[PDB]
Amino acid sequence: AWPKVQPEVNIGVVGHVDHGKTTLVQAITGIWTSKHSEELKRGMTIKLGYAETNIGVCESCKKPEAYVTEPSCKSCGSDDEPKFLRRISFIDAPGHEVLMATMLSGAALMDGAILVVAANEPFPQPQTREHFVALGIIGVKNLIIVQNKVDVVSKEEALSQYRQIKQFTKGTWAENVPIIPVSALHKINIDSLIEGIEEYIKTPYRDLSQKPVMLVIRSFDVNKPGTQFNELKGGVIGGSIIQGLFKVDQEIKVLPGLRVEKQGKVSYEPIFTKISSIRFGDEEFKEAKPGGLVAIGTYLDPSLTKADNLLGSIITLADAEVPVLWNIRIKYNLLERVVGAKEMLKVDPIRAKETLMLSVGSSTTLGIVTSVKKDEIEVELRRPVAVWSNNIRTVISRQIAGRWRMIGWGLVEI
Ligand SMILES: Nc1nc2c(ncn2[C@@H]2O[C@H](COP(=O)(O)OP(=O)(O)O)[C@@H](O)[C@H]2O)c(=O)[nH]1
Ligand SMILES: [Mg+2]
Ligand SMILES: [Mg+2]
Ligand code: NA
Repeated sequence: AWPKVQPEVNIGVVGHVDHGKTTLVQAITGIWTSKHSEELKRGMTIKLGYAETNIGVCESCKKPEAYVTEPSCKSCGSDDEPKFLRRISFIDAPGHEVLMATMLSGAALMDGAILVVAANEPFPQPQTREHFVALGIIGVKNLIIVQNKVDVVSKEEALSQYRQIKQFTKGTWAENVPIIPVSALHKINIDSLIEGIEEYIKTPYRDLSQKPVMLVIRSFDVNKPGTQFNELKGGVIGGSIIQGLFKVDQEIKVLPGLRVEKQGKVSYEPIFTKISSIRFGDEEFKEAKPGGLVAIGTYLDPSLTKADNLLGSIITLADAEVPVLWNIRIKYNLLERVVGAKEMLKVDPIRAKETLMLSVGSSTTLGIVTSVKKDEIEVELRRPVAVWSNNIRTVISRQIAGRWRMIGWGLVEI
C-alpha cells in the first residue's frame, strides 16, 4: 500500500482573479478549499486555501496518463498498483487586487508555483503581472504556467495567447518555463500538469541540521480540509516549516508573542510552550519537516492561540536567539513600474514619513519611514517582527489608489 507521510513540497497556485486557481487545486486534489456561499457574498475568498495529494506513476502505462493522484492505475487502463512518488501540498493564494498582502504571505511558504492564466482573457492581467514579479523577487522560480479554460477558446485563440505568453517570458528568468494547457473545470490534460510538477518542481534539498523555524499561518487565515480532531491537549498552532525539523515534546516559543501593556508602554513578550502533537491532515507524526501545513498541538489555552493579542508569526526552539525589533533597517530596491496597477505608473522614490507595508515571512506589518539614505531605509514598525536570520528578504508595498501595491523589496539588516 501507499505510505502515509507528510507532504514534502509546497506548490503555490497564483494568478489573476477568476482565472481558476481554486478549481485547478480541486482538479489535482479533489478538494475544494473555499466556501462557495461566502465567496458569493464577499465577491472573493480572502483566506489562503490548502490541500494535499499523493503522486504516483503507473510503470506499465505511458506518459503522461501514467501519472496519478490516487493508488489506482484505472485511468490508464491497468490493474497494477502505481509506484508512490511523493506527497505534495498546494497553497491557493488569492488573486483579487485588494489581497496582495495575503498572496505575499502565502508565497513565503512555496517551494514552487503554478501561475494560472485564463485563455479567454487578455494576457497579462494586472495580477498575472504582479504575482509573476512577486514570485521572482521572492525566489519561487520553479514555475509552471498553466493556460486554463481551453475548453472555451478555439485552437487559434489559445495559440495566439500562447505566443503572447512566450513573448512575455522571453528574456526573463522564466524564459524556459513550460506552458501547459488545461481545463481545470473539466479535468482536461491534468496528467500533463502532474508530469510537469514532477519534472519542474523537484523536492528541494533540506539541510535538516539548520535551526528549526516555522512560519505561522493563523487558523482564521487559511481554509484547510476537514479535520477529525481539534486537539484536546490545548490550542493548535499551524504553519509551514521553512528549515530544520520539530519533534514532539520539544520546548518551543511563539514570536514576537503576546501583547503586554504595562504603565503605558507596549511590548510583545515570547510565549514559551511545548509540542504536544504534530499533525498533517488527520495523520499524527512524531516529527515535522519542511513541506506542508503542519498543525503543532501545544499545551496553551485555545483562547490564547486564537487571540488577536497574540502576534504569532514564527515558532522556534525555546533556546533560539531571535531578535524582535520595533525598528528595522532595510537595504532596498524598487521596481521601475507599479506592475499590479491598472494604469501605467512609475514607482515613486521612498519618501521619509510615508507609510509602507512590509511582508516578512508570512507576516504583514505597516511602518513609517523614519530615514531614507541612499539605498537603505529605516522603518519604525507598528508591531515588531521576529528576524530569525540575517538573510531575510522583505517585500515592500505602498498604498496606491486605495490598494496595497508591491513596489519593491529589501534585505532586513541586523
Ligand atoms: N469554462 C471553464 N471555466 C472554468 C475553468 N476553470 C475554472 N472555471 C470557472 O472560472 C471561475 C473562477 O474559478 P476559480 O477556481 O474560483 O478561480 P480563482 O479566483 O482563481 O480561484 C469559476 O466559475 C470556475 O468554474 C475551465 O477550465 N473552463
Ligand atoms: Mg479561489
Ligand atoms: Mg463544462
Ligand atoms: Na479549445
